[PDB]
Amino acid sequence: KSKTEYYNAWSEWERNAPPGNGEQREMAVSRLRDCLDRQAHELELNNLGLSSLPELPPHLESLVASCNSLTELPELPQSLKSLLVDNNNLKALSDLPPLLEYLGVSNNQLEKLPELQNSSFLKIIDVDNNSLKKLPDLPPSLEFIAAGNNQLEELPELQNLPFLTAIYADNNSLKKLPDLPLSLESIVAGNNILEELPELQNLPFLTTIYADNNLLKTLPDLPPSLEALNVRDNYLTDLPELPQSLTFLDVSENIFSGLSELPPNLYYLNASSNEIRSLCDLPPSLEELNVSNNKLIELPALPPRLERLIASFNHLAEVPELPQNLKQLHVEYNPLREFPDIPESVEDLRMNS
Amino acid sequence: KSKTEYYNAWSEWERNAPPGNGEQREMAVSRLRDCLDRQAHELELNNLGLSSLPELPPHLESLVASCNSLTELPELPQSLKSLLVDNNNLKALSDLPPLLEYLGVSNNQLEKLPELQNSSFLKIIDVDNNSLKKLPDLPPSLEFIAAGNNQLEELPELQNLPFLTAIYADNNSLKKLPDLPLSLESIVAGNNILEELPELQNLPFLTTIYADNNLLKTLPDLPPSLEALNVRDNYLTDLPELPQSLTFLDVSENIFSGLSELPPNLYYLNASSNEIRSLCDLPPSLEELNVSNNKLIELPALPPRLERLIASFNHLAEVPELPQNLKQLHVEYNPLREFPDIPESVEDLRMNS
Amino acid sequence: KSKTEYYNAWSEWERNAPPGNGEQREMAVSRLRDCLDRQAHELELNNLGLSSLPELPPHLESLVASCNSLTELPELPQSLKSLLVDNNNLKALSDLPPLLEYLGVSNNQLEKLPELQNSSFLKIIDVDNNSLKKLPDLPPSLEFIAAGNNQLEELPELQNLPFLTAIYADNNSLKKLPDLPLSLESIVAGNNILEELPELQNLPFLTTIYADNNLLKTLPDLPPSLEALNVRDNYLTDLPELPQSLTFLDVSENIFSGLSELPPNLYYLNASSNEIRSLCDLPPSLEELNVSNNKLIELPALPPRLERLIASFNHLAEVPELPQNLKQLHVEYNPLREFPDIPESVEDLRMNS
Amino acid sequence: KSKTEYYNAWSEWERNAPPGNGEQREMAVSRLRDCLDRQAHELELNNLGLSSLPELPPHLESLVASCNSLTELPELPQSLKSLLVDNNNLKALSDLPPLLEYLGVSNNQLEKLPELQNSSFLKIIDVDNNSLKKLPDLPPSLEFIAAGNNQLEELPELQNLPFLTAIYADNNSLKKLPDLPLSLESIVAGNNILEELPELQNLPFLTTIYADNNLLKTLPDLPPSLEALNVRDNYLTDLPELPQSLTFLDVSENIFSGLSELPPNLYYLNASSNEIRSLCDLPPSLEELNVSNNKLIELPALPPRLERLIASFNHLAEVPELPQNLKQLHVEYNPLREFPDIPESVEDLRMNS
Ligand SMILES: [Ca+2]
Ligand SMILES: [Ca+2]
Ligand SMILES: [Ca+2]
Ligand SMILES: [Ca+2]
Ligand SMILES: [Ca+2]
Ligand SMILES: [Ca+2]
Ligand SMILES: [Ca+2]
Ligand SMILES: [Ca+2]
Ligand SMILES: [Ca+2]
Ligand SMILES: [Ca+2]
Ligand SMILES: [Ca+2]
Ligand SMILES: [Ca+2]
Ligand SMILES: [Ca+2]
Ligand SMILES: [Ca+2]
Ligand SMILES: [Ca+2]
Ligand SMILES: [Ca+2]
Ligand SMILES: [Ca+2]
Ligand SMILES: [Ca+2]
Ligand SMILES: [Ca+2]
Ligand SMILES: [Ca+2]
Repeated sequence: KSKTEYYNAWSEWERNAPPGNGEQREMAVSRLRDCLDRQAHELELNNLGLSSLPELPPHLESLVASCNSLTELPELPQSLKSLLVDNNNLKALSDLPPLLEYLGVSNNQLEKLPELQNSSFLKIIDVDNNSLKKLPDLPPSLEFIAAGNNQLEELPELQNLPFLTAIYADNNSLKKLPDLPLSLESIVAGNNILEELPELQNLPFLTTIYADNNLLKTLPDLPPSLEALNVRDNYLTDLPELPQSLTFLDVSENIFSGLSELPPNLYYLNASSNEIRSLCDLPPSLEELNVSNNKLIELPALPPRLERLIASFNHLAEVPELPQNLKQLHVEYNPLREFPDIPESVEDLRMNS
Repeated sequence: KSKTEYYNAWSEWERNAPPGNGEQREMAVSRLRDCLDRQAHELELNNLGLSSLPELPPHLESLVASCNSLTELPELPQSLKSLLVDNNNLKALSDLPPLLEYLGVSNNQLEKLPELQNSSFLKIIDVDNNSLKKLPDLPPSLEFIAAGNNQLEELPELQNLPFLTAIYADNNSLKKLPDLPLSLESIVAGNNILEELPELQNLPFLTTIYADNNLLKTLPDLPPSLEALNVRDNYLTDLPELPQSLTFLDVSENIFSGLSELPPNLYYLNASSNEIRSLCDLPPSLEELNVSNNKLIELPALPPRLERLIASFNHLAEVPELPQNLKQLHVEYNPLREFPDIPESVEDLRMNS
Repeated sequence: KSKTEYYNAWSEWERNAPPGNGEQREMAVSRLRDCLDRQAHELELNNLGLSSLPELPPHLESLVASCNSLTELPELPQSLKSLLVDNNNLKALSDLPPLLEYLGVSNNQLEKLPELQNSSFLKIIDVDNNSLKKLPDLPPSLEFIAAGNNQLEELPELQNLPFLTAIYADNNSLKKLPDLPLSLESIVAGNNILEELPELQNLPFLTTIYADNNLLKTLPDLPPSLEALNVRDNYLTDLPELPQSLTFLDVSENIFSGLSELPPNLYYLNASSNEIRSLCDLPPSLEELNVSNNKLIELPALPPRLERLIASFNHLAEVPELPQNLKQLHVEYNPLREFPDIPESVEDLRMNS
Repeated sequence: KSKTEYYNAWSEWERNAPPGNGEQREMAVSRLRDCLDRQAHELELNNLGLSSLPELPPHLESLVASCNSLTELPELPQSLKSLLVDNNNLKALSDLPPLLEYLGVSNNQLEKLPELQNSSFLKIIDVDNNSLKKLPDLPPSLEFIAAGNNQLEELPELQNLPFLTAIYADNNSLKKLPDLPLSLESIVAGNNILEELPELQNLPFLTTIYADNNLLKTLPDLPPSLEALNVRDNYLTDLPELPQSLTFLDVSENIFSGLSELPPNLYYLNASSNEIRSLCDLPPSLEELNVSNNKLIELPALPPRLERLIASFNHLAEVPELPQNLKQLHVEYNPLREFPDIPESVEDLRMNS
């Protein structure tokens, strides 16, 4: 097609803008034209309220039409490497362009996804916030898949994905997670109905695990290099040995009656809303301690690195001597006989006896 | 009717309890019987999930059937002095029992009220939270009427009610309030669309005025003995001379660029969310000062009686020396160069630089 | 003393009002005089910012000096039956007037209480919010004692108090509660460090138990006529058989993986923040169901009496058909495939997918 | 220096790690060594709790030592182009390295900054959240300066900064802003004490203006291509003609009695907490309308593009027909005679009558 044909196709599309629907087709056409004229790789029509897209520039490699009202996508060029149409009303996707590297279709109404396993270059799949009941098998090229906030009852096999480093499958109805790929560096699967996590100890690169809001009673042996573990709101009474690489630990809303050990390099500990009666010594690396809403009548010595202390809703008669770099002290609702001396560093303070 | 007839009428009513509707007719019948047997003045069937009431004990003087699913009321005895059926699904009321002194029908679906002006003993009318578009003229005996949260566009004439001491007509669509009765001690008419308040200065007994959330640009001369004035969220830039009897003042969410004067006996001042750049000296009587969300770069000397200081969301570099009985200090979000010394009395503290 | 001596003593006291401390001694003197002149039983000097009280009218039976800055109390008349000086700075109390029936000294700085067991008429002791480390033994006349928010590590023996019907000892450091008196109708001891509750099954009149925020792992057999049980935030996985008299149940923040049974007349159930995976059928009497923040993928049929449904933060794909009298629906943060039909009765709605 | 000297200097520094202070000098040394060995341009020692840094690798171009407890910085290489030491305890900075392009020292305790005007390559200055009372004159190379949350009473001259495109000077005590540079694309100066904004109409590139929380009574003629205007919490009753480029408008907490006009391409309008009695027609481009807490008894037709409608705390009897792509409906606290039909698109709903 000649530019004129595109221009006219686009102007026609523009004229067809549903009156009053605030569709910014003029801007879109302008983007389309510029894209066509510049022979630009990417076309960005974000937040233009487009209820549809006209034919796309012929050699578009990247279609960014996020935040529109697209219920359908125009045919995608075989040159398309990146499709970012998150926040649209897409209920379906045509088979992916052979060169698709990035599939950004989060916040849509996708009921199902087209086959993905044959997408030799599909590295990122973001189908987060859709109505996916199932995910097609994933392409070996998959490095990242966000399929959170869907209605997935199962995830396709993942262990054989050589490059899958990040999985977001939170807010689904996963009862189990498939065995994880050795390459996995991160898995966010909170708010599912995971009875248990798959084996994790053999995941040397898994550094982030979010399995909060699940039905976990125990955690498997953790990834040896786990750095962030969020299992907030589960039924954990204990934690397996914690990788010393763990710097972020959220075991809030579990049923810990205490924390016997904390990783030596933990920066963040959120153990709020457990039944923590006592905290083991805190690692000097600890910067944020949230043990809010527990049954602590006493906090252990606060690490001098502690910047955020949230120990509100506990039975503290006293807050230990505050570290001099403490930025935040939320010890609200504690039978504090007196407020602790507040370091000048404290910027955020909340205390209530 | 004999007790047996009542018992049986009641047992029949009990048996007619919609299955599964959790109606506690058995308890109700038990109450009914006890009432009948004891010849008790009052029958209390609160929160029994009753979708209806059977015939009431013959000489019931007080019917308390609050929190049920009554869509209709059984015929009320001519001996009824008190009708408390708040929180029901009453869409209408039969003409009131001649001796009705208390009409408690708040939280119902009353579309209209039966004539009230001829209720020689109607002292309290609580039709709050209903679907009243209008209130019938009020009985001279009216001492209290709560008709708030209705769809009243007007209130009936009130100035001629010799004993009306309290009017709750907040949350209605009143554009104006009728002239108020000399007897009025309190008027709560916030959340209406009052363009102005009626003359108030000639209301020697009016001690409480709630005209918050209206369309007030100014307040009339206030009741000389006004004690509580809540005109929160209006378009006030100024206040008329404040009665020295004023102990409670809420002028929050108005457009005060400052407060030049405060009643000498003010206990509570909520001037939050105005554009207060400066506060006049605070009366030593002040116990609670809420000037949160203003444009104060400085607070005046805090009265030693001050117990609650909410000056958060201001431009305070410093919080003045805190009074020794200060219980609450919320100065969160102020460019505080430093937190003020916190009196040991402070139980509730919130500071954020 | 002659009135003049009192007047002058009072005027002298008035003149001694610390300048600027907002003490309303003039009003106090006015109250004092009126009390003296009227020979009134009660003297009410509430919220007058009084840092002290002058000699009290000679035959005062009731001293109400709540909300002042009293650090000391003037000698109390032997005729004093009621002492209400809550919200003051009292650190100590002289031995109680022999006729003291009501000891209202909540919100003070009482470090200790004078002997109470010999107060033949002491019926109500409110020493809530003080700095009591211990409570003196209680008088057999004690019907009500609120000693909550203190530093009590133990409560005096209570089982022998024939008329003790209400105990508020929440917010203390009670590890155990003494055996409860047969007369006990209510015990509020939340926010203590109760490892367990004392035997309760032999308390036929105990209808209210608040043992929230403690260290309860189990509850003893409950008072047979228990009506309200709040054991919010404890370590409960199970509940003993629930008295059918139970209408209020708060087992939120415990470790329930489910609720197998609910009292047949339960009006209120707060089981939020547990690990509830399933709810047993709800009693048709249920008006408020709060199972917010659980692991419910499904709610049981909602009782038609249900007025408040808080099932937010769960894994609900669907909210069951809403009862027609539902006033509140908070099902925010649930993977709801769709919002349920909202009954016209719903006044308070919050949904978030 | 030889690597060994650096290694040893670093190991010595490491050994000097204050015991128990959680300083991760080992990791730092590891980073230092790797940096030295790799001859890397950048050294990243973020969040290592370092109370000090040892001598830096000799040809470091970028020092990233954010989130540490640095109170002092080691001598910076003349090769340093980027200094990112935000979130430290730096009270002073030595004269900047001649090649400094990025000065990231936000969240420190800088009382003053070294001369900056002679930093020929200083493009980004981030001294946000410090204790700067004044900013040295800025270098002509300055493209971005964030000096927000300081104690600036004045900003240095800016109009002559040819490349200054972004100024963050919010949360200071600026009474006035210097004339703005033609190059300015964004100015965030909310929470100052700006009596007025400088002339803006001659700023063709100024697309973002945040002057919220100031003392603005009026806005100057706006930058012709202004896209985002946040003047939340000011004393605005009117707005100058709004650039049609305006897509983001926050005039919340001002004193608008209404909005007569809205930019045709406005996506976001936050006019909450004004005294808006009526809204002009909404541009079809409007995606978010927040007129919460106003005095609206009626909302205008909702643009079909509207995704977020926050009209809570108003006097709405009815919510206009909701657009089919509405994602959020917060109309809580409105005397709604009935809830509007909720489009299936609504994911976030809050209604309260
Ligand atoms: Ca045009
Ligand atoms: Ca969704
Ligand atoms: Ca270990
Ligand atoms: Ca707990
Ligand atoms: Ca708790
Ligand atoms: Ca029975
Ligand atoms: Ca209502
Ligand atoms: Ca005056
Ligand atoms: Ca303001
Ligand atoms: Ca503000
Ligand atoms: Ca006087
Ligand atoms: Ca206390
Ligand atoms: Ca049972
Ligand atoms: Ca849970
Ligand atoms: Ca949860
Ligand atoms: Ca090591
Ligand atoms: Ca700061
Ligand atoms: Ca115009
Ligand atoms: Ca307003
Ligand atoms: Ca309002």
